[PDB]
Amino acid sequence: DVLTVKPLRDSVKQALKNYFAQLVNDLYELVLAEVEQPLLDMVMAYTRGNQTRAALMMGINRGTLRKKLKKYGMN
Amino acid sequence: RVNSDVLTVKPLRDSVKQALKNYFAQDVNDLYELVLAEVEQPLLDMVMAYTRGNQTRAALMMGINRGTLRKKLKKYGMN
Repeated sequence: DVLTVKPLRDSVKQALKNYFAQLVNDLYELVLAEVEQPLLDMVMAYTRGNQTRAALMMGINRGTLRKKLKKYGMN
Repeated sequence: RVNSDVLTVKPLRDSVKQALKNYFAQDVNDLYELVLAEVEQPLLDMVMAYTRGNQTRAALMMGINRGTLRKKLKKYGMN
């Protein structure tokens, strides 16, 4: 509905199609990593690095936000 | 910097950024779930097609157990 570029899921679908053609046991994490890092980047940019505002926007507590940032080496 | 560059549509991450930029341009408190569902649905669809419906194969490719995959499919009425 709100995530378009048309909807995002179509870009994900096409990316997976190209990937499979180029062929694994970490596909979920592989995709999550490619989706979470940019999400964290954008939300942090939007709140100017304010973790509380970012967490609240995403609907997750600050602790989980910081865990994700750390996981991707963004701390 | 980034985990991988095998997902392209021109990295997939760029599409996510564009979708978000365009979203913000349009109060939010569920952005993570919004993005998670928009990405998990197509992933499960494509993985299941690749494994021709074999759930055990899909879970193994995805790196999760049978039950978790089961839970995800149900959530998106794909069960």
